[PDB]
Amino acid sequence: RPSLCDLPADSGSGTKAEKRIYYNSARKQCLRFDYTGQGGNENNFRRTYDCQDTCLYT
Repeated sequence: RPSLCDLPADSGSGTKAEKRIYYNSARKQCLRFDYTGQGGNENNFRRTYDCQDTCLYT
């Protein structure tokens, strides 16, 4: 798996309230989180499809 898949969920440094998906390595699932729109990390996907393609099905 890419190393970004092991990064923690990170809501970022902004004040927006946006739906994103993160890979939860311990659960082997792409899960929902709230993102503030800036200052996150790479474990941050708009679609479940992209998180699964990148992190689950490697």
